[PDB]
Amino acid sequence: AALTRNPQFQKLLEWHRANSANLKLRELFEADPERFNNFSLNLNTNHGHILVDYSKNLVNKEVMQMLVELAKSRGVEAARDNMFSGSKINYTEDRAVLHVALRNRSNTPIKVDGKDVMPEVNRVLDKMKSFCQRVRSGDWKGYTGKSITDIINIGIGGSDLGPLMVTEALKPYSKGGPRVWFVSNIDGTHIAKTLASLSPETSLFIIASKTFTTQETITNAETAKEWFLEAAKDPSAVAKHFVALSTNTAKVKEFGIDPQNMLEFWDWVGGRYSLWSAIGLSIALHVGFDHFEQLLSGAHWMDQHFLKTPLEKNAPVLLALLGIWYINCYGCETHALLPYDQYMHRFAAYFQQGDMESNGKYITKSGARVDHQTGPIVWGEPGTNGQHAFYQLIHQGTKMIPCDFLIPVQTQHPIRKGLHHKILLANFLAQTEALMKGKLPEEARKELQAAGKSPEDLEKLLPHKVFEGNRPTNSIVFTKLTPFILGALIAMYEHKIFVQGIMWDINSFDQWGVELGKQLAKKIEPELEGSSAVTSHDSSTNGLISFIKQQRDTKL
Amino acid sequence: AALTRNPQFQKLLEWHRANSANLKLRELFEADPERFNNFSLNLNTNHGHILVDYSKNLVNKEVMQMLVELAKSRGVEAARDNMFSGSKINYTEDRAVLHVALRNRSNTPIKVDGKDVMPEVNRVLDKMKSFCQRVRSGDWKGYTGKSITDIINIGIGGSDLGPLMVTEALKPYSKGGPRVWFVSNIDGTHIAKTLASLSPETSLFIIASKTFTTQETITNAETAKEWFLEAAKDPSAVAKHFVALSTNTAKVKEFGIDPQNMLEFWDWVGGRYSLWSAIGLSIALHVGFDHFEQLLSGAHWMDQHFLKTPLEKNAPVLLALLGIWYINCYGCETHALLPYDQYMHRFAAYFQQGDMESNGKYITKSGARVDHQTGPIVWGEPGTNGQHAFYQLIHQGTKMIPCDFLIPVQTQHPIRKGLHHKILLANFLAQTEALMKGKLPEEARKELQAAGKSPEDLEKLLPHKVFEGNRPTNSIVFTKLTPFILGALIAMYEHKIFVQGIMWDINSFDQWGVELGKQLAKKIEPELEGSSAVTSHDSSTNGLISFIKQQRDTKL
Ligand SMILES: O=C[C@H](O)[C@H](O)COP(=O)(O)O
Ligand SMILES: O=C[C@H](O)[C@H](O)COP(=O)(O)O
Repeated sequence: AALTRNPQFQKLLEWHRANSANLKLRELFEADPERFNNFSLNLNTNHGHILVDYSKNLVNKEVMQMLVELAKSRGVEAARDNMFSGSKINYTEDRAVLHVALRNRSNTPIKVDGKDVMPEVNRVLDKMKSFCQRVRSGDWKGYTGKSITDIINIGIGGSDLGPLMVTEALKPYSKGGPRVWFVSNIDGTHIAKTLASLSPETSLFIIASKTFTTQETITNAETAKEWFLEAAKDPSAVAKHFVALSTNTAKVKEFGIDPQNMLEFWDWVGGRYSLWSAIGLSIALHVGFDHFEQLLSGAHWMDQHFLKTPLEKNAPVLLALLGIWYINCYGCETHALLPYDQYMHRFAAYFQQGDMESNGKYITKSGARVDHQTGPIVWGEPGTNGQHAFYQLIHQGTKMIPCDFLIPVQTQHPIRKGLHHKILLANFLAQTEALMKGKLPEEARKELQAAGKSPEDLEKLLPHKVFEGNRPTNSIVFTKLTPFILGALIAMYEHKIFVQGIMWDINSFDQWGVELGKQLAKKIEPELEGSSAVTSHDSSTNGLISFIKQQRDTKL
Repeated sequence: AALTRNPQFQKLLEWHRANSANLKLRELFEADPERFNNFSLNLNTNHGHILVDYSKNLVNKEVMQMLVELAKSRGVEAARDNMFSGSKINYTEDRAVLHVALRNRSNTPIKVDGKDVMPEVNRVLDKMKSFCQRVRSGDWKGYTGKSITDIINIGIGGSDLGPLMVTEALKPYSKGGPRVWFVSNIDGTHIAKTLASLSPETSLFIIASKTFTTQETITNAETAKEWFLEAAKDPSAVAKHFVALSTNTAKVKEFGIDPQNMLEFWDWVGGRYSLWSAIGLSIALHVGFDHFEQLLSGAHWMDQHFLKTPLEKNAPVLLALLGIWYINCYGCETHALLPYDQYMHRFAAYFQQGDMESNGKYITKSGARVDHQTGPIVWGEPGTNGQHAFYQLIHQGTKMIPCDFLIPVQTQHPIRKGLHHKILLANFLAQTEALMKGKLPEEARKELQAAGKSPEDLEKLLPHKVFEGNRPTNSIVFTKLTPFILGALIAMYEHKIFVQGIMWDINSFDQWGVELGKQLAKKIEPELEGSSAVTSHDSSTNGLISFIKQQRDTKL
């Protein structure tokens, strides 16, 4: 594998092995009054600042230098440039990787197969803008001549989680706009309980599918269409209530949606990077196209920062490099995303997909099997709730867990003269301080003495009260969570994932395990029909099928 | 540490060293046609069956024997009995651990300090039942004399996650119940967006807090009261709209709530084991007291299973042991919970707390630091969505991830003559089969041949399309997700967590690891007030505060 053969990597690993045990966050801060100043990036976007404070990490000057050298040696800059210029860097599928084109506000040419993609990107955006105005204004009427009150996105994975996470995060920008619903699971519960709350007269369905063949999405869409036509009784009416977002015109038409009711995107838009495209229509409908444009613009700002900034002060590069340090040198399996923001409640889940589906890989560009770790398990929940759920383990367990803490300085709801947000901010700050500093036995001993504990009780309790600390974090703080800033933040992590992928020499942009998934259920579906015993498979699969057949009729 | 000095553990470790490299799931099944039969438990509860299929695990007869022996030689049977008898096994806080008393439907006496706890458990349940009758009938009137339409639980962590997860899971059972809302984050967004949708005349607030001092909860509660008083004006009208669930009568009265409107619980009820107590009030209000009793009865059934069953066929014990095997022998940091059920969408998050806050520990009963792993990072999202996202990494990444796949045989919504559920089931079955089997080069090559790939294109793409498999799973299948069955499932994992805690020699029932964060936040809170620079901390904390002070009055 390319990474482990790399001399800069070997140097880094050897340094870690010899020196890492001597790195203590508490001592790093004591020894260097300028630590924050030298290990943070204050980015001015001209529409808010984003401070990336990486000073609470197990790094020093030489470590960062070695990490930056590794990024150079692994050709991060050239690979980045190739992505941006429309090179077919998704080599297993022979595709360009051009989510950056979707938000290319500068409109500079980006060519695929000799042709600039910008005119088609902008044409679709213009179409989205027109449609949103017609729907949000109440001009667009349902089959009984009523304005639309509910938008329902039907899609899964990349055709679901982006629009869901972003509409949740930008909820305060949705005043006046129609309600938005997300149906994704094949589990009939999802569509059933959604439809139960809706009228066919005032619901507009958005069928979101790159391929337009995904089993969950097409089945859900057919169920919705059946429900709709049971009420409307007019195939002509489907045009008023169904829109497709896809690359597959033939399958859209096959389903029963006319191409004029289709907004297209392209093969170089990966699902987990698709919210910027036509797939973002439910966002634009919910918050307005203006705010959707601001979202695109923030991503564009961050794209430019990524493209033009020297590696040593490049925000997504530094986040990627810190990740490499913890993954390939320390061996940390996971990375936690902990936004101190209720609107961001699905942010961690979004990048759980974006990161893991991208970098959960084991074959390189050369076809080699990796002999090192690739992508981490990404997880998290919003603060402060996590403090009362799993922070016990972060503080006092046996796992090293790099954490990104994120918060906006300004809240969307400054209730009680800002009291709630002051408390929220205090916790955000305290938790990373606590993770860094810990509490020494002698410090814990003094507290227990002042608590009036007898010598016997104190000695039994003491070790349980000790916090070993030295637990590293990033703190990412931004002026306010506006559409623009959110766009910038999502793009930042997209580029983090890119840099890690290039360094590991893997393809961040295919998903053969997801493709495998879509082939699997067809072989079992037919066996579930009828009362016949299944002996076809391994005994577990067989035994589970037998249990299912036995139990499906019993009346509880 | 007790575990590492245990000779049965050393034997297990050495077996793993010698034999685990050649342990292959495919081969285990091919060699043993009785595998499913001898590595699964079909539990008949008399109210549905629960099948715990652990056959797709990297274990054989000898491994399971060694694991059972380890449980025995670590004192699991005696420790369990001590829990059930009211022994003060929460040794750092000197408390009993008696969530099993809460759901003790048999009413067998359980003594703490010589007194049976059951009379008081039952008195509170009777009062809970009375509250439910009054609210659900419409007999409970708000300050203008109108029936309650909305219930709002205010609480965090143990006082939030349980009621939230269970009301979500049992949503079909909520016909005729009030709408239920959960406010938990201190983030003002949470209460603000909730209160915007409510009328003070028809809203009942439930302040859920064991201590009745938690900052987030008491602050949210006071904000709710302030909002109410703006409308109702009369401080005596508060008494019709506020109910408390707590152990602290004194603090409840101080807040202004009459004991008439209080439901009590006890110190031996851990927050993360509290949904079975008064804390479950919002569940019982939403789905009715009879369904809440069924939930308790299901847990009770599982309690009896755990108490009476020989270890080698004891469901929570076997789940615990498989976890010990993967954590302490294979070194797997994480454990994924993957319910193929939309109603169970908060199940993984619930046990993220239940597991991680219990077993994220590093000090043993002796006071020694563990020199082995304890609790795993728990995570997951419902199927089938995960198949389109992080399953990419489960299938093709560099991490070993034990997964529990869960599904009901019967769906709550058998739409399209069961079509959706058939597809869901087929995916559930096919994914664990594929995780075990993978896809061989000879299988992948035929697909590339059929696609018309050139010998050279085929050769380059081939390794990307091969799946190594050998990824172990549990399949947990149950007749239907009824209140009873849900109760049994939750209790099962509660007892799994208990067993692992005993084996690690840790206290599953305290949570000292949250203290430091709370201490440091109280110091920072007042520092945020005013324009003056803060220098009392490390430079990162100081610098973040400076950025917050600079950015909070920036107008975007
Ligand atoms: O990579 C995940 C995909 O986004 C998901 O399978 C949906 O695919 P689709 O957009 O083609 O329906
Ligand atoms: O373990 C977490 C606790 O349940 C949480 O902090 C809430 O505590 P409380 O019920 O005392 O408010």
